[PDB]
Amino acid sequence: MGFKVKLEKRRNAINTCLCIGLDPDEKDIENFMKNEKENNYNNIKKNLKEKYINNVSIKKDILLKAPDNIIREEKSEEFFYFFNHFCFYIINETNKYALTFKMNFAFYIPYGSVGIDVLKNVFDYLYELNIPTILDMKINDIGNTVKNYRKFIFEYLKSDSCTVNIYMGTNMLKDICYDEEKNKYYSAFVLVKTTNPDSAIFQKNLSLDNKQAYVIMAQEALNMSSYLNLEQNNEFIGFVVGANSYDEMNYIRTYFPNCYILSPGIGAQNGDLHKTLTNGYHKSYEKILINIGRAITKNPYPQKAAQMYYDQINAILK
Amino acid sequence: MGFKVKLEKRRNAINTCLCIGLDPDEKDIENFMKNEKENNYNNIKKNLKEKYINNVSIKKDILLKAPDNIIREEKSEEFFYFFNHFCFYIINETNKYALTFKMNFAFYIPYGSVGIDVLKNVFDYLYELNIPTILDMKINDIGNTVKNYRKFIFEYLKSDSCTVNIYMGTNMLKDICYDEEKNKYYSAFVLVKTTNPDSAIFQKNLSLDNKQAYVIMAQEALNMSSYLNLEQNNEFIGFVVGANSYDEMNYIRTYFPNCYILSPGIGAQNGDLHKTLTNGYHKSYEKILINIGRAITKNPYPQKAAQMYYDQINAILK
Ligand SMILES: COc1ccc(C(=O)CCC(=O)O)c(O)c1
Ligand SMILES: COc1ccc(C(=O)CCC(=O)O)c(O)c1
Repeated sequence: MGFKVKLEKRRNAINTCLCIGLDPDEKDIENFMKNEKENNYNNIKKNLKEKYINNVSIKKDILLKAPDNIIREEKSEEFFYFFNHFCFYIINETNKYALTFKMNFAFYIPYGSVGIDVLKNVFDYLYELNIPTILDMKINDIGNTVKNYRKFIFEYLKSDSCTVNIYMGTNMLKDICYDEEKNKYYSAFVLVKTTNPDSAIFQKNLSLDNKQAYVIMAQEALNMSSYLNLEQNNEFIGFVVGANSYDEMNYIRTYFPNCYILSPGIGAQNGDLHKTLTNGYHKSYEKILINIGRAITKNPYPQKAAQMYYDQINAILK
Repeated sequence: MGFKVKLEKRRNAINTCLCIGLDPDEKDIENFMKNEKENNYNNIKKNLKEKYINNVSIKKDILLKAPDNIIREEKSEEFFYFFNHFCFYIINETNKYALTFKMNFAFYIPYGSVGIDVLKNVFDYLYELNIPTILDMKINDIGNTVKNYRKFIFEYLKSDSCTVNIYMGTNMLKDICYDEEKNKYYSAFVLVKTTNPDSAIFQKNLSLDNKQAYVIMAQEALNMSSYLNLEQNNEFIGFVVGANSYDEMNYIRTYFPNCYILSPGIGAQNGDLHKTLTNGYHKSYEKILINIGRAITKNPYPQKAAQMYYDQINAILK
């Protein structure tokens, strides 16, 4: 059922709000392939034995084959196989620490269709482990058009949420968060403050009445969720606020109690995790997701790294 | 070469600024297939005679497969077949009238990888035709992440340009419009004024120094075009300005002569073409692109709809 119900009952099960990012780059794949080839396909063998690997839908005939795919012909299909197995490897090594997983679309698109097949299988894999999902795609377009992203994200990947950029207009969120022909509803996180070093330039130097753009936008987003029947239908519109923007985090949390927040920036940006950004927030702590990607995924022991953050988080939660 | 120079050359060769939108939805593909499954594969037989379809890189064998279906092997590939053949038919029927084709990424993703194969084949076919290309994808993210879009768009599809949403910042363009490790420069059109009903909330009501958002945004974009050194390299950052934004079109062509503007909104939105759009913001006219999508591709006779619009735009260019 609904995502609000999926976040609470999950954080009940595992007691954190760590969100693990899975953004594999060319180097992550090329390197997992090297290690696997020089270690008799170790983690792939692990992968290939996990229970719910059968629940993926794209190219099972190649994915679930044992690795005599080196040059037992099947040359062309190598990249597919290791890209996907790498993703499986990180999910398997870390899912016991993660409330949600956030996959950023841009990492899956630059080789063409092969990465979309990987992104599809990764989303099936998470679905079946019934683990909350986010696609970080910052979608934005006109309505007839944006419904294509909705078909992509919630029907095909079957994702539980997505990031959206609302600069074109708050109205786009109507053909993102609701399908009428289906009568289904869906959740989203709108960009409020992002972690890029020049983000102030528009989300701050721009204002409507001595209010900064991010507040207006935040205010706009949350009035659109109220306008749709999402809270009621167990879905939400929430906010992306970067981990390095502390003042703004304390602003949003007080002047918007009960909102869902998704917070990127800890690790490869770091700054202070235990500033007014994780703390200041509490009950139903699924409402403040701390995204960590590369500090886990580029760590030689992703399991270790995941626990490290799961415990730091599970300490500051007091 | 470089995009400006490609733009100039075609503009002399064909005397227009018509940009044709290639956004095929599901009704388009099914309808294309039924008419052909009726009219004896008339238009597909014509695609099969075209020089460049022998150059396409994904599923040549399928795509070139005997005009009919002869109800053989593939049912797996029927949707791919008729999607790609619909796009080739539009291009074939309309290309002599187009200064540029714009493809909207959204229409090519919601079926998973199959439509990314189509889109790839469509950019390959356009590349071989040497016809100016825009991917309308409205990309945005942080720098490390956004290089993946630049890869997809400029290396993988070999597009000439794309649409970008700069709301997060201007810094992202260093990683879109510029590739240092290849020392390549690429062109883009940033969102300035968009055609969705509520497009003013942020675009017009936000401000700094009594200037509206879309004026700072357009200014700052151009400040990065100068920082990146893109003109010197025959490339640019330009502006998306909705056809129905009469006043603002006038304003930007006034305060930023020589800028490159992309204008969508004619046909499947109202109102018309002269009405200020093309004359508000006239120049040396590859700099004012008039995008027309559905009113060409959803018309029974696309070549004729193309011609008719091409006639209108030329007439208006005095
Ligand atoms: C889930 O994907 C991510 C995304 C970002 C980070 C950072 O910490 C870097 C953020 C910045 O440098 O602005 C990460 O570790 C994983
Ligand atoms: C790119 O080709 C297109 C695609 C879609 C439309 C619309 O349906 C309305 C556009 C709007 O409301 O701004 C169009 O006029 C042209």
